[PDB]
Amino acid sequence: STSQVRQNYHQDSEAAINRQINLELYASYVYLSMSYYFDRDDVALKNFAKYFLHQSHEEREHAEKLMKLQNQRGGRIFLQDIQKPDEDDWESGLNAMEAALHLEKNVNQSLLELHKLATDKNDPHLADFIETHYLNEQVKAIKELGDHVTNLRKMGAPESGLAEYLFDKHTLGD
Amino acid sequence: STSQVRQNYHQDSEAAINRQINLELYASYVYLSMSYYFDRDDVALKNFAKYFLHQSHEEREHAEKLMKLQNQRGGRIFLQDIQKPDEDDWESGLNAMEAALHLEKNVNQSLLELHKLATDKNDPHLADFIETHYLNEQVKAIKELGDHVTNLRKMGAPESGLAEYLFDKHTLGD
Amino acid sequence: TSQVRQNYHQDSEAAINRQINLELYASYVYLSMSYYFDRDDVALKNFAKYFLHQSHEEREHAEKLMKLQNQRGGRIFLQDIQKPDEDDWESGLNAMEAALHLEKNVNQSLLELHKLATDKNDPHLADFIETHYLNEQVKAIKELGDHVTNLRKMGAPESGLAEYLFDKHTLGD
Amino acid sequence: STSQVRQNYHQDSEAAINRQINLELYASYVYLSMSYYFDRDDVALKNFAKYFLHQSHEEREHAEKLMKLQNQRGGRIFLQDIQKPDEDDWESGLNAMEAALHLEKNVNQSLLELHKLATDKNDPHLADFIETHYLNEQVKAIKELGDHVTNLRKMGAPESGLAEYLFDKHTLGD
Amino acid sequence: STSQVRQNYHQDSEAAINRQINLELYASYVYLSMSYYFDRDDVALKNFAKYFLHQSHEEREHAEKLMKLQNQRGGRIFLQDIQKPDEDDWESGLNAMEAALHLEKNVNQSLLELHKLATDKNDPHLADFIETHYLNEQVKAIKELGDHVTNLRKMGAPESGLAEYLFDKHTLG
Ligand SMILES: [Fe+3]
Ligand SMILES: [Fe+3]
Ligand SMILES: [Fe+3]
Ligand SMILES: [Fe+3]
Ligand SMILES: [Fe+3]
Ligand code: NA
Ligand code: NA
Ligand code: NA
Ligand code: NA
Repeated sequence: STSQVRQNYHQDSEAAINRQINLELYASYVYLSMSYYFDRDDVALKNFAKYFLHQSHEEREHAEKLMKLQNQRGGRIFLQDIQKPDEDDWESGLNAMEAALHLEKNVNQSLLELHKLATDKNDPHLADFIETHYLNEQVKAIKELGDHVTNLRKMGAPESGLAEYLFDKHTLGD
Repeated sequence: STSQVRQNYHQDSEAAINRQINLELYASYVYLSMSYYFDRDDVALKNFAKYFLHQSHEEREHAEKLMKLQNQRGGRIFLQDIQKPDEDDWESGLNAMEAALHLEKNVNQSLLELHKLATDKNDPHLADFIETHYLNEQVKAIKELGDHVTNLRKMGAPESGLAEYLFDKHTLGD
Repeated sequence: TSQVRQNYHQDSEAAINRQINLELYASYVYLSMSYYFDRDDVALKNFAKYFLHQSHEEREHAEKLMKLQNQRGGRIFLQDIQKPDEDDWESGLNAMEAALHLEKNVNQSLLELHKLATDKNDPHLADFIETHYLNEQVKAIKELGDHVTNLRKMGAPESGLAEYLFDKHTLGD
Repeated sequence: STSQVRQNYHQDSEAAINRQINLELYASYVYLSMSYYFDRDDVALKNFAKYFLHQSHEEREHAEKLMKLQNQRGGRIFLQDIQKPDEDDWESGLNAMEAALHLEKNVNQSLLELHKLATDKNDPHLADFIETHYLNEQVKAIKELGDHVTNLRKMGAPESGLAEYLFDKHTLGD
Repeated sequence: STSQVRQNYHQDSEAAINRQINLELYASYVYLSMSYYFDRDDVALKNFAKYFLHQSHEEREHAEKLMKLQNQRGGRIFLQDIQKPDEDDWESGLNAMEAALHLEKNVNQSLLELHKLATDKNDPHLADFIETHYLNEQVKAIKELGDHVTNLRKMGAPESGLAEYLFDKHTLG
């Protein structure tokens, strides 16, 4: 019993996709936790909460789109525990943005290794899938998060509660 | 005389594109044959017929797009005979779907060999051309045909004409 | 034998199958003409579109014959689609003259298909050929004739300016 | 100090991107110069002038998009002098089209070298950026310019002053 | 030689127009470089970048209009190298606005000298061309840029990182 659709689909890549699914679900969990941190009455930054809730839902499509690809190529989904975030309390708008930047770089590095695995096993379809749906999305998220961390720092965060409040209204509100 | 637009276009690639053109026209000929088999009064599954006529028309678009690529890069089109399909009677809805799956996996492997030729000849444009217009189209066609074969087999085909008739109306007649 | 067959001779069935192959050939010839004019060293965009259109219309002519075959209880048997005689079509004028020759040979095979149909007292098959092919062939042969007349009177194929202007004013709407 | 966004971005690619920005700006300068040559009262080909002014704006966009990519990846833009075109007088429509074809083929090989650099430094994002936004746009420009010299030559240019006039209105004026 | 349209167009004016074309292209290059400096992830002032990107596109059009003027009067365009900006790093929003103020005032001084060259050479058409399309455009640019440095300085830039951020949103936004 091997899948009728399987073709040029190496098993290391199949396993790498299964790990990537867990990573994207994890990322979505991190964002879910950040968003409702900023919903706390003693944090109370509504657009920070909306911004991170949006990222969390985005990561959930990233996970589902990878699950879709596995079935398309004949792989078999095997899910694992979605490890809890490293933090329940994110201290500040700035820290959350700095933490988010770190998370997206780790997902990016696992995606770049997935692409190297695909090219090494000469699977051009999986590589093009990775280029089209993830690599440029990661570069845009990292840059945007970089832009955000720069601005919060120059406004005087995190020491300046006035800085985070104004960033919340003028950049994250739209 | 070498073409005034030719650049970084190996002659092996040129021959390969011409080989792919014939394969795509062959594929479309195979589908045209399937389409009108199900138009026979003793088969009479009109949605199977419409399904395969569409795939036949899409394959010709694939062939024409390869001819467009050949001229774009400065190569020269050379057409060959379009051998007839290996069957005149396609057995059943299920069997036709299985043949289509087998035909599409062969076309995918011919495209995957074309991709290895382009990268070995350091032709990033031809590789990107194959990735965006053919590789994922083949992965989606192979998966869909696989879906169709699973459902037909689980419904009791080709044993029970009631299965193929119902599949013809509820899946292909949407 | 088919449950629907009545008055459909076995020669008619075989002739319909041969006509199907001829129409697919015709469609292949036009496909090859079309992308010749797409070459960067020919670059006649409307000559390419005109011949691509005829190739699609020939594609459909064959399918109507395949539908007719199933309709009358005959059985489709396909054959190889032999390659065109040429890979390079030389000129707009020459391609048009080649097309003129091709449509007249298909017309001659349709005229013989009609003579077989009347001889075998198959009035439906005769009407099928008259309604969908005979006048369509007479219209194509005349139009192709008009095109070779004009290209010659404009000075083709010697005058490269002739083929450019014809491509723009006649084939460009 | 290294950028907070930089990841998998070699210093060789960064330097190559800065040169490509200069090349794209150069090309736009060549086209800007061609455009106003045909605005001269003693040449007076309004659609040649409009056509080449369009290409100049296109190339200027090619440069701006490369600058966007540089900042996205954490590189730093370094601009250089924009050398003059090698001509002030472009002689004829045919000659301008021939010069343009040569210019676009030189940009294509410069972009193709960027692609091999990106793959050698295992930068799949940079490889995909070049494939989607530049390689096929260069292949399309080369083919169109080739079409333009074939027709202009076949009509009798540049000897035939009538040829360039008719080409100017029937091809470039549509 | 000499142009069939040329009339009352001195060669100093012709040569001065050629220099002005190069100056406008320079200005457009300077603005292009400022704009993408504020696109850096360690600056990230999205509206500062758009403000300067707009200025670069306008200067480009200013250059194109002068090239059009050159042809209208029968002069001949001769292009020159577009020297690179004097800085790669523009320090701050305030600093970039102060440089732009400086850049626009020197280009204004180049246009004012072109105007006296036109009046001295009794070219009423070229004088009116400059007054109509450039002189008041420069007077408005100088006034706007002065306004921006005043507000940025009065808000406390560049020390106040919060000032440039708020200016980026409420004045340039
Ligand atoms: Fe993600
Ligand atoms: Fe295909
Ligand atoms: Fe016909
Ligand atoms: Fe370009
Ligand atoms: Fe100006
Ligand atoms: Na790729
Ligand atoms: Na009749
Ligand atoms: Na009739
Ligand atoms: Na005409």
